[PDB]
Amino acid sequence: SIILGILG
Repeated sequence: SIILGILG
């Protein structure tokens, strides 16, 4: 995830 910075 681009928003989270983790898990893609």
